[PDB]
This record gives sequence, structure tokens and C-alpha cells, in this order.
Amino acid sequence: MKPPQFTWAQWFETQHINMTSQQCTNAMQVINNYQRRCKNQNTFLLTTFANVVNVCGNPNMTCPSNKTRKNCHHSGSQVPLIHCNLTTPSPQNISNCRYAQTPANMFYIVACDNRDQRRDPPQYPVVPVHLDRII
Ligand SMILES: Nc1ccn(Cc2cn([C@H]3[C@@H](O)[C@H](n4cnc5c(N)ncnc54)O[C@@H]3CO)nn2)c(=O)n1
Repeated sequence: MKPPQFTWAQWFETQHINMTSQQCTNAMQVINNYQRRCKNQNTFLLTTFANVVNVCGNPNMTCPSNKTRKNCHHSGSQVPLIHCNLTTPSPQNISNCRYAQTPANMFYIVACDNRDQRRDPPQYPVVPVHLDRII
């Protein structure tokens, strides 16, 4: 999925933090144009990248999606978020994909890892790399 110019942290930011429009159909064009497919579901967290990095500092927990991974972290508090769901596919013209939008206030669990040594900025040695669950 992930284009080669992005670190996993930059991809996380692109998929889940930088909602470029408050409208799902428009915001999703960015993700979809990058991955060359209309993503079926996607959550944007209405929080800051710095706040998610802080969540990486919360206690480690098992990742809901993988019982073998212990690099997950619970947000502690709820945040506002928007879930985008594909309503109108368009695999031969990605730009014509349309989405529904669902606002909610929920907890989240992220997986974090050490930053990309060559490409992530040194400011944040530990970065979110995957949104594992919304609760
Ligand atoms: N260019 C490429 C190269 C490979 N892939 C496959 C791929 C897809 N993923 C996603 C999850 O499998 C992976 N992931 C899930 N759980 C965890 C976890 N506990 N800790 C670190 N990461 C996790 O994070 C990625 C973000 O959703 N990772 N690799 C790709 O899509 N594009």
C-alpha cells in the first residue's frame, strides 16, 4: 500500500491525522491517489501528531489485531474522530470514489516503533506506525 517516499510514521500521519478536508470524499482522495485504490474504510483522529506521539509513551499493551505484538498503546482519553466508509467504488477512476462520514468520540490504540533512522526527523525517536483499533 504505502508509497516509497513515506516512512511508516509519515504514512500514519497521512492516513489518520492530516485530514485535508472535513469531507470524507475529498479527504480520501489523498490516501487513494497515493495507494492507487479506493480504501474501503478509514479513520481520521481529530488530534495532533504530537498527541499521538505522547500516546506512544503510555503503558505497553497487547495489540488487539495481533496477540504476538506488545508495541501497542491506549490513548487514555477519548478523542473526536471521523470514520470514512466507501459508498461508491470507482477502481478505473479513483477520483470518483465517494464516501460516507461518521463522527464519533472514541478511544484509540496505536502501535509505535522507533523512527526511521534516515528519514524521520530526530525530534521524535518513537512514532506511531499503525492504527490498530478504535473503541
Ligand atoms: N510499501 C509497502 C510495504 C509493505 N506493506 C505491507 C504492510 C502493511 N502494513 C500495515 C500493518 O500490517 C502494520 N502493523 C500492524 N500491526 C502492527 C504493529 N503492531 N506494529 C507495527 N506495524 C503494524 O502497520 C502498517 C500500517 O497499517 N505494514 N506493512 C505495504 O502495505 N506497503
